[PDB]
Amino acid sequence: DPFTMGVITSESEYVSSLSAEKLYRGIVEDGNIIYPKALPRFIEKAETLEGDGGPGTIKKLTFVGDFGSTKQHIDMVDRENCAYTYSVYEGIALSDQPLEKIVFEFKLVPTPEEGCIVKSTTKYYTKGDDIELSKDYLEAGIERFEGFTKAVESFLLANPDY
Amino acid sequence: DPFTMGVITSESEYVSSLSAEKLYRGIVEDGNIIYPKALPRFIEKAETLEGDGGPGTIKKLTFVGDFGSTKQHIDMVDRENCAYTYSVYEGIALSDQPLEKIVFEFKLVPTPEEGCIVKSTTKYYTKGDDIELSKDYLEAGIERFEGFTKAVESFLLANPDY
Ligand SMILES: c1ccc(CNc2ncnc3[nH]cnc23)cc1
Ligand SMILES: c1ccc(CNc2ncnc3[nH]cnc23)cc1
Ligand code: NA
Ligand code: NA
Repeated sequence: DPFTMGVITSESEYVSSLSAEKLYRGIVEDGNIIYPKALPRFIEKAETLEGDGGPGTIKKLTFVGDFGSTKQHIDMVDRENCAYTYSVYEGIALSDQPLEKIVFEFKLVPTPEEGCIVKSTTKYYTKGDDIELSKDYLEAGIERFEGFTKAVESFLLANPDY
Repeated sequence: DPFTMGVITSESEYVSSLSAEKLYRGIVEDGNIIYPKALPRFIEKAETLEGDGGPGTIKKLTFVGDFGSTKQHIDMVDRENCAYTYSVYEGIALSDQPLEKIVFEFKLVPTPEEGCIVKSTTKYYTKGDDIELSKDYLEAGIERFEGFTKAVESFLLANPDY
């Protein structure tokens, strides 16, 4: 009768033209104003429910439309190294596979040629005794996460006055 | 002390290469298999909860990710004229403006040159005594609706074996 758990990691990278510090400040420090400006058709509202922005903080995205809302629980905030981690605990099941949580993580690494390399990771933690997860689902999470980051980067470039 | 209600309509059109009857059959008759194939990163599951497919039927979309699920209540089904209408009643509020319902409507009109003209309409019905709705929200609904139709059309063209 063993105890079983899966951790499934997806990693994706891309090179941003925006500097690491600006991209970091935008998402992590000004998320509450920038998320709805950069994704005005998808994110209706980004707000803080508990805490000051550091580890332990609970933030909340409300989506435009009949897509609900979701809470982010903030795990690591590292300004010096432009690194951010949070967890979502609710509404994360697939129609077949329950999840204990999803963890989202980025590190922005400054490059000379450009702004920075954006390193994004998603980790799905599985509830239960077996595992079934499809390419499309695994890729959807990483693709959405990286998309939020991309939209915030386009916004800040088109609007340096932030 | 009057009774006040707003009906806000958005209409959008585009020309499909796929014939009206194929596009209609795909969404309305085979939605349960085609929605998750055409939008495999967004729609996890499309299923019928009540009824046989005609007016009165309650269908349900489950979204990929922490985006919830939503029910469609089917109002008009017109195979002859390729016309379909349904309503969503739940989770439709904006952060400022409550809605009584959202109605979605398409008519596909066959053209000689191509497949058909896809006419899409969204109607937002407002709960309350005043009205505040922004360009971005109004456009998001119509854009999503028309997007579902576009994804189903690309799929059926790339896969005529359906
Ligand atoms: C699978 C898993 C996740 C997603 C998209 N959710 C998501 N992505 C990124 N950041 C978030 N904060 C709250 N929810 C999210 C899509 C598919
Ligand atoms: C505002 C209103 C609606 C949307 C997207 N919902 C939506 N669009 C189309 N068909 C549906 N069936 C169930 N929900 C929907 C986005 C913004
Ligand atoms: Na909403
Ligand atoms: Na889901």
